Amino acid sequence: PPSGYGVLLATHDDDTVDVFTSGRKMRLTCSPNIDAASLKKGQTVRLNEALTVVEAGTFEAVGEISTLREILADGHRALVVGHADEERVVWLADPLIPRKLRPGDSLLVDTKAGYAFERIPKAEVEDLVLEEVPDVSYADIGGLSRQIEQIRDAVELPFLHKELYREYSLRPPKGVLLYGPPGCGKTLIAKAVANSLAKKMAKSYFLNIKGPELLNGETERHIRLIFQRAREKASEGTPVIVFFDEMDSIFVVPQLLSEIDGVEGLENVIVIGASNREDMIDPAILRPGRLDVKIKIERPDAEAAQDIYSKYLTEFLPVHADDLAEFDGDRSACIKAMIEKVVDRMYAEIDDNRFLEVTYANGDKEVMYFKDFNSGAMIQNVVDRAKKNAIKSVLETGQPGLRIQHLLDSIVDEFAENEDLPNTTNPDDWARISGKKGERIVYIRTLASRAIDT
Amino acid sequence: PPSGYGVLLATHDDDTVDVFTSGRKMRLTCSPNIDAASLKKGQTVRLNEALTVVEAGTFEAVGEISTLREILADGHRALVVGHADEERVVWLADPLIPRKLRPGDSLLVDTKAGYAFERIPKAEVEDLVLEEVPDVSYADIGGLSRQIEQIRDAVELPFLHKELYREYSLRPPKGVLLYGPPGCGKTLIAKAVANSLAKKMAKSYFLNIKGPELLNGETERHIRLIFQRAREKASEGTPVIVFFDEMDSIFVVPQLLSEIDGVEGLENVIVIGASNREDMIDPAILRPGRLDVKIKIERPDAEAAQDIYSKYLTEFLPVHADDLAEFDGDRSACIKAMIEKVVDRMYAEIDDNRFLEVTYANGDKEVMYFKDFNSGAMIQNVVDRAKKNAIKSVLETGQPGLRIQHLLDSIVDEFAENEDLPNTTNPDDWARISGKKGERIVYIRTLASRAIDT
Amino acid sequence: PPSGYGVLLATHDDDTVDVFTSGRKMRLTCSPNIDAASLKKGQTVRLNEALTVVEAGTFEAVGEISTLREILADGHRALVVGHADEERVVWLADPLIPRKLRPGDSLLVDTKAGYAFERIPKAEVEDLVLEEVPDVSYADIGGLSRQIEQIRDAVELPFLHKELYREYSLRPPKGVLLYGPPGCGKTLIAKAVANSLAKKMAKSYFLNIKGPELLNGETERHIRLIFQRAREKASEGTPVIVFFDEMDSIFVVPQLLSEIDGVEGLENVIVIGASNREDMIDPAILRPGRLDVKIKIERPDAEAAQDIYSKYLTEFLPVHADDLAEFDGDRSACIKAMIEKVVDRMYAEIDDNRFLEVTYANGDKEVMYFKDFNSGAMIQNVVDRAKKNAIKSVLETGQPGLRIQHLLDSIVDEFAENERIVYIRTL
Amino acid sequence: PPSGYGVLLATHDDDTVDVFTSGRKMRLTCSPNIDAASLKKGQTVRLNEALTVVEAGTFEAVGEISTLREILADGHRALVVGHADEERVVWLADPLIPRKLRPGDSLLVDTKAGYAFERIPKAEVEDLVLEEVPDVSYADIGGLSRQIEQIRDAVELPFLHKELYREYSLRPPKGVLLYGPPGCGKTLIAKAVANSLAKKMAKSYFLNIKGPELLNGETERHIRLIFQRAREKASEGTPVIVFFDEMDSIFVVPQLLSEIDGVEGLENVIVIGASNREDMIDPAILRPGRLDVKIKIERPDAEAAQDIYSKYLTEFLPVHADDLAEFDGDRSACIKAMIEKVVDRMYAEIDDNRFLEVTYANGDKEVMYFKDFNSGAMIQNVVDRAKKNAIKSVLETGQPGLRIQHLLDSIVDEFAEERIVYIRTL
Amino acid sequence: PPSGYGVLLATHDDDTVDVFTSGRKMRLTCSPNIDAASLKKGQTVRLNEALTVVEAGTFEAVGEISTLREILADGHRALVVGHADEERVVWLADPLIPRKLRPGDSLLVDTKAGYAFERIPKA
Amino acid sequence: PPSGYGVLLATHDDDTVDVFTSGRKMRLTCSPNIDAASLKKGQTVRLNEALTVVEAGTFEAVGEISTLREILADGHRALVVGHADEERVVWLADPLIPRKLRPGDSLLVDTKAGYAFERIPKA
Ligand SMILES: Nc1ncnc2c1ncn2[C@@H]1O[C@H](COP(=O)(O)OP(=O)(O)O)[C@@H](O)[C@H]1O
Ligand SMILES: [Mg+2]
Ligand SMILES: [Mg+2]
Ligand SMILES: [Mg+2]
Repeated sequence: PPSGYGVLLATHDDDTVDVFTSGRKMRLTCSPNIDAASLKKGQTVRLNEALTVVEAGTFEAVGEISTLREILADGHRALVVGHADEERVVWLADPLIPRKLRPGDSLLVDTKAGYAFERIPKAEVEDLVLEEVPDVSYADIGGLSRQIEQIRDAVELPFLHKELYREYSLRPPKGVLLYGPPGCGKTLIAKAVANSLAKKMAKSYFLNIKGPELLNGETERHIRLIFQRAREKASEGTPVIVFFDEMDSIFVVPQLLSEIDGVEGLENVIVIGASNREDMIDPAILRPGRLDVKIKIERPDAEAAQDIYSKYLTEFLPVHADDLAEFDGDRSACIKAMIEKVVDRMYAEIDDNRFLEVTYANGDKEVMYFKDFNSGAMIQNVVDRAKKNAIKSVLETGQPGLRIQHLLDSIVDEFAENEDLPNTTNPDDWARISGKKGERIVYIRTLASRAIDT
Repeated sequence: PPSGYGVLLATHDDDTVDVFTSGRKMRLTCSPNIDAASLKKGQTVRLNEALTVVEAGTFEAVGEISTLREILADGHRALVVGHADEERVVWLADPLIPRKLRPGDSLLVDTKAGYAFERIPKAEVEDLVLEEVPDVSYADIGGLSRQIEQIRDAVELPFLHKELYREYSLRPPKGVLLYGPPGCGKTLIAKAVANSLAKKMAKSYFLNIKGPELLNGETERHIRLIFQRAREKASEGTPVIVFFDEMDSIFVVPQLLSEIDGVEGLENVIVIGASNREDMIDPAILRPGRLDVKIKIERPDAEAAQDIYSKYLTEFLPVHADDLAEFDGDRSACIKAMIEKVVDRMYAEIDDNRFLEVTYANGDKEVMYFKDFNSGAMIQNVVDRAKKNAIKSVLETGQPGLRIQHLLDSIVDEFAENEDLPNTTNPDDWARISGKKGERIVYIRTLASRAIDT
Repeated sequence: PPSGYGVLLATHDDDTVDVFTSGRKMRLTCSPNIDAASLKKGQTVRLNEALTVVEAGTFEAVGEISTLREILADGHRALVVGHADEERVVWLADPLIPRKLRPGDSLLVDTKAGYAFERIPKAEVEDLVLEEVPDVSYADIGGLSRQIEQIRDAVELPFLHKELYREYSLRPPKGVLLYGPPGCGKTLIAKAVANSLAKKMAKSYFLNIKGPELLNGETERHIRLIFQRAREKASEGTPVIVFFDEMDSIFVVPQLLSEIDGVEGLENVIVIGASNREDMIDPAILRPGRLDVKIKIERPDAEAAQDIYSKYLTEFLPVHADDLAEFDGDRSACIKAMIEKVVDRMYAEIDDNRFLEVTYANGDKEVMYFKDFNSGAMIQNVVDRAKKNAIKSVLETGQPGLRIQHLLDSIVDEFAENERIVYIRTL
Repeated sequence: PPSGYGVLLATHDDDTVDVFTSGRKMRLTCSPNIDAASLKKGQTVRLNEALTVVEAGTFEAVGEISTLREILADGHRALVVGHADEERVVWLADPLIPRKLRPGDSLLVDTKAGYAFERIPKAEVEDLVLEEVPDVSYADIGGLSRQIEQIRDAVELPFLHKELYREYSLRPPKGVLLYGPPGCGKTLIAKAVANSLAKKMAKSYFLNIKGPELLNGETERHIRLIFQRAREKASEGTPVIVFFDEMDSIFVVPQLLSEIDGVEGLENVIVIGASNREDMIDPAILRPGRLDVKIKIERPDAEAAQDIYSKYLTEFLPVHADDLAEFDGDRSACIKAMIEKVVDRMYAEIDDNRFLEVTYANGDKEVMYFKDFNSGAMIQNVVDRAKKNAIKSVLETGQPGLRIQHLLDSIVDEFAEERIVYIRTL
Repeated sequence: PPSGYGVLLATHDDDTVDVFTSGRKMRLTCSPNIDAASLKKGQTVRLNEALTVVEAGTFEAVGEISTLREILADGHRALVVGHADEERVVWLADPLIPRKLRPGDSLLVDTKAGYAFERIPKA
Repeated sequence: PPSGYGVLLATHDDDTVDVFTSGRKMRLTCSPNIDAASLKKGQTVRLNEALTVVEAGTFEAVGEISTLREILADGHRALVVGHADEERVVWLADPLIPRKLRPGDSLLVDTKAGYAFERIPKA
């Protein structure tokens, strides 16, 4: 009735079994009751006090853990390492020779028995593969009609009209790379095309990635995971977009290059780029075939000014009754007039708006203005400061609403705030302003005035 | 009788029990007096010299203890990390399978048997970095009304008018960052505004953190516990304020952005920074949604120096009757004239007050007075030193009161000991001086004379 | 009967041998059935209840594994280092004493037995060199009539007619240099010739090397891997073709020169290199055996433009319903006539088509036109932008069929995206 | 008759107890003569080949030591932590359940049977905290008047005039740090200021400490004990001085910072630091609030060196008969003349006075003299060696006194005993 | 007559002795020749298959080396530390309980029986 | 024929040899043919079921290599440091007790038997 246990290590044609038990690898004459085939390399076996097996059973469920490094060329042996970087070679259990082995996983081993019994799974859930539901639509974007229609043609049409591309044998673009001065709104349309796709379903899926998010193991882990998740979410027949913001994190590139060249195995996914620096990106990405379509986003002009302001300056916000009486209580007409006035003033070439003095290679001097270095984020800050001044005035004085003078003060103030604040210069802006004359620059200063690093 | 002791692993239909005993596994037969199902999995049991179970008792209460990492799929196995990162998989205990299992706990185990027995409770002391009564008030800072109003706009206004922002659809900024040369008042403005808003409850918190102690239970876990405490205290509905003094500890920056974006949903939490250096801060922090307003604290000018002197030389200190007779019983005007005299000598552009000579790369030179290298801490260090000189004058003469000559000597002294101290300097000083002159600096000379590195 | 196992130490002439078992070393006799000399030093053996060796077996295949630090001068012992900085002197197995012993190997060791068993080597398996199949032959190559047959003579002919070259005793040009403006089919002709050789074994090793791939130790080990792989690939005698891309980044030079000189002596190796910037090409790479044929690829003329446009404008694409009546259902005639019209539009020397004005030292403002600055990539941009405009048109009107006016508008839209010369200014 | 040994585990009502023996746990019935109540959980017991408890015994006095981490709610188990952080849960011996068990204590435990056996007192002589009455006055210190006045202002003026500082709202400093070249009277200035403040009481303490003593039981315990003793000795209101000579050895630092920040509330405490390397000190210590006042003591100049030589040579100097005639035998002026001539000689820019050479990184070579490498300790050494060599000479000749060349010989031997690219001594 | 070895731990006046051998400490009878005073505390002793101490010799001279931490108040047991930071309380040899014992010394120890032998000199 | 192995530590005038075997230390009688004076110390020797020394074998050639720290003045004791900073005193070898050894050399020792065997040359 009492009985010990052992683990099989080898078998012979003579129906004799090698068993590890009592810390010793003995050879045993198996009982004729059981067969010679159901015995498994790594199978626990009962033993009698006469030291003879009477049963072949299950596999060990508890023991030392290790990480698999290599499967030996023979195929029956695995080279693994332990807790304190102790490394050993073991054999494999029959279940190991319910998923197949992937070198780099974890195994359950008994070092004294020298046998691995089970691939033990360790899983960590990553939030990067989690999709994102975009929030802002094209009604929140202004002064980008040409570029928004370009992105419409280059992104939403292939998903909506795959069959038209098929019958015309036109390969849809695979990589779109936006570029523009910082604060123009690249991210806005980049994450609003996903809303456009979601609304254009007569199930869109977006997955955002940030450079600082993937600038920290190392970063190359998540690229394969996100690409595979996109491949899975695309093979089901649904549109999907992977978005890479701030390509400046890239120049590692070659793995991404290989993956994007393999992306041609898929036909309903586009990687969308975005950057403030065209130069700093690795040009191999920009080579046609991987990232083909380029779209420039421009600093808003005078026309785009009132258009983008109207987006922030809705009729919802309170306005002082004097302004309403100025146009007989017509909110639309009065707000249109005031936004026209403020965009004219901010785009006017008054002495306050004087920003930059250029020192060309031939010494040509021009007094530039903030109206030439404007951006969307500047408009956001301006309207925010206008609202803050208006609410302070309402609190202190009592009358509610908004007035033009608030914006007039905010616009003249905010230039000083952003003067010391960074992103006030860009090499592309210098190149664009110098293209008219064709002369380099070595001296830059503002016009309150501060120097610039050139 | 001489009886052994083992631990049960699992039962069997044949009324046979697997038991770990003598350091190895065996299979035995229980007594007919006991029921096999009555045995509990992973329970101690006694034996007889005939190797037969007679009865079983409670679970072993001592032995090894490991750290719970995860619970396996079927629930009868757990994966636990050892003392020296010695990971092993073990079975569970029947009482362990109300007070359920939670990953991250500890388990009483025996390595050889591989059977957990208990989950001991452990306690951790709270970090005690909590609210402090804000001692400094607005009336204790001089010559910063611009920054006073800026911080009040950014922090004080929102909670007083929570619904007013929703009236104008203004998203309140959360990250308010301070900076400026050392010894200017940044550490005090945060406490002052906390005191103001607390007094504005006619029921508010504050969480000071300094740079050193977060270089010293793990730093990431420390920040995590600070942030969860802040969020759960803000959940009460009252406004709360967080304050990372000396963000030069932050550049493991990554996690911090994650918690800031998490608390972005919260409506009553603020992140407030402080630093003498803007460069060493991680630029990823300086983006909208994260730290928004880059309020700059500047070395006080002549008027602000007069104010901050007036914040110390109050009319409630012993004033010498000699100068008092010059003003006929009015201590206020006497100490006022004291203040103008001392500030005039302090900011005087005389040869004594020459501090630095700035030699630029072009070769030009610029003599610098202490007025441009002043600070807010030096005013403390000179007023208190003058008071100490008054004490020693009283000791050596017996005449009480304070005289102008004390501060007159104190100014030249404070310049004397700090002649070897570049603590008044900051990279922004060189940058702004080069911008003002238009030439990059190459050499530094003070007027003893020293050449601090360029 | 039940029995254990032991590990041999060293034999003795008295029908006995030292053997380690049960955690200690004994001296045991062996059965007369076996010969002690036949037993290998370190061969695992079986025992008995009487504690006597019965027969041999196989060497233990599992245990600890250690980095062989060095081999002792005795020729049968060696010092190895364990995982925990432990250093042990151990014996050596008979198979270990023909892949010789070198420092840094990984050896199988049992600490109790103190015996090395087997040198498990690391498997440095990499795919920095791979075989890739061609995509399209010259059948889709447009406007390169005279640029393909000489390539066929250069590389395709020598393998098929080796006897003629043996009679001539003439070495085929192992390298042909390709250069010109970007987007002129430099890779396309290489792919075409690779496909043609892949259709002429009625068995083709093609290797592609990229400049970024070279930029991936330093470049020496990489390029050595590619060149040696080419060596064993050409060893079999199967025709081998190698390609190199945009060598402007290259020319280190001497190591590449030595490698290509070494591979020059090989018989059936052919390598073709192409690069855009001919001017910055080092003449040293042009030495005999290397690339000696320099073929200039230039911007297409009217007929080459016709051919290349017809290559992408196959009759399998829809044609405007209204314009079908003009050609009476002849879709091919409509397509070719419209291609003629569009090619004339690009090649029209009108104010619209002006590209660049350059003032030389002689005061001439030579007006450049897109007909002088056309390329295959530019043509592809033309055709696919026109096709996208046609898709938008049919979407907004519901009438299928590619219309010429869409191509005409594409022509104007597409051109806003891309004596010694002294002044340059685009028009 | 031979008998083994085991460890008791628990007790049972049926004349049976569990025993750990030979590495395994068993259940055994004790001999009837012994009583179960007598046996204590964890008491070593005597076994036999019959496997029966025959009589009780002592408790184990060997094994491993593990630091207690927590005491469980069961009142019989304490989660202990091993040598290399191998925590275990063990029973507690009855003598451990008078003195009480506390977190952080050291216990004697056996990993084999998991039973704690006793606590271990980890103590020391604790004589480092023994305050020393100062024995050096300001008169023994010379050439440091600039430092004398300011250290006087820093230290005793707040103590003697706490109220006077009070009506001026001036918060007195807490930390005073001293720094300079080695052997510059730092310990002397500390002892002297202690003596001065001791005289100005009409029960102070000078807890003089040395650095390398702290590296030796654990440093944290010493730095805590000294400061609790300072707190209890300052609770009376008498002035207390806490002095850490050679502070450079430290940089634990965070414990010291937290402790001084906590204890600054007490108004009659002053900390004094001395070191040879300002840079090697952790910056947080020098932050205002902790170390308010900083003082530099530099190498003496010619006047200060003359003062020091006057300190070591009073009017009681035995002089040679040769020197008696020239100065009319007036020692009060003869010693002054000798000091003047020696300070003129040693400070002279002789090639024999070269000590170090400096090669600036901009191609400039400059040589340093003896004067920039003169310290009070070096003056002490040269004066003492001149005196002993004068004694040797007058014993080997017969005519007693002191001669000028003796110290000139003493000068050379003791002295013999932009960026910079290369340095050399000469 | 084969014979093993053991190490003394404590003595008893009942003609019996406490000796650690074969990885276990046990009480054994004593041969008539030896005496409690004759046997030396913490000394190697010859054993027998009959499990009885017969001959006590000189102290064994090789083993581990542990740097002494401190000497506990009782004076019979001292705290020493090991190479891997382990610390153990061990009994002292009679020569260690003349050249005095001070903290900071290296002692020859046999941690199996927790007995220190002598203060090894260092160069 | 089935015979064991042991290592010879010390000799006795009583014509009995100290030997370590089976994870312990015992002293045993030798075969009458061999003589203790002829029996040089240190050589591993063959045993029997009767636990009697039968023949004097050769030296050890496989063990643990460790850098010597110091040779003690008495000459038969050597302090040596192992892999994990462990420091222990061991005996010496017949060749070691004529080639010249230096501190810091690599000596082949076996920890339990505490006997050094030979200095392995370095590269
Ligand atoms: N004869 C041709 N027929 C079709 N397409 C061509 C032809 N010549 C050039 N092209 C186009 O120009 C591009 C040439 O690419 P490649 O051969 O790699 O040279 P490059 O690197 O200079 O662009 C291809 O994308 C192809 O579409
Ligand atoms: Mg953006
Ligand atoms: Mg501050
Ligand atoms: Mg090409």
